[PDB]
Amino acid sequence: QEGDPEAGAKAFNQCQTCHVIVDDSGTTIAGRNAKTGPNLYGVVGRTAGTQADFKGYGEGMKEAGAKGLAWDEEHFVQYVQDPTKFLKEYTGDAKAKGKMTFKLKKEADAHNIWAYLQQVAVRP
Ligand code: HEC
Repeated sequence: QEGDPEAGAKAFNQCQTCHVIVDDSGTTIAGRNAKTGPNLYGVVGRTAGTQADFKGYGEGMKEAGAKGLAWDEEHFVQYVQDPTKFLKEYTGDAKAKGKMTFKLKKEADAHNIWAYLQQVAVRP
């Protein structure tokens, strides 16, 4: 949204160590074939913990999705900054833990990356 998608595309390289954005036709829009985390194509508005081919979600992420968490900009920028804290607050369970061990230190980068995803990773 108010973020800068081009700056986001650059900031997304950090995420490629574990993620990929491949569309429904098999085209790689961003990534290096890493499969640690789920495919981010179609994340916008997706219920957390539901990508059909990702078999590595933790129980905290599955729980949050069951609670009704779908990815929007406000939840996405809180989550990428500290995934385990975010999951504990949302879920209401303090023992919750995220499998994503990367924390994005800059808020601006979080908003830019969200604007980049609204440009390339929205599924119809
Ligand atoms: C590996 C060390 C990772 C890096 C680098 C990043 N992510 Fe990640 N991400 C990873 C895993 C293992 C998972 C599963 C989390 C779990 O607890 O189950 C995730 C998940 C996400 C999600 C949720 C998507 C969904 O399907 O619900 C998002 C929105 C996400 N990751 C975004 C993201 C971004 C933008 C990154 C770069 C700043 C990033 N991740 C890095 C592992 C790793």
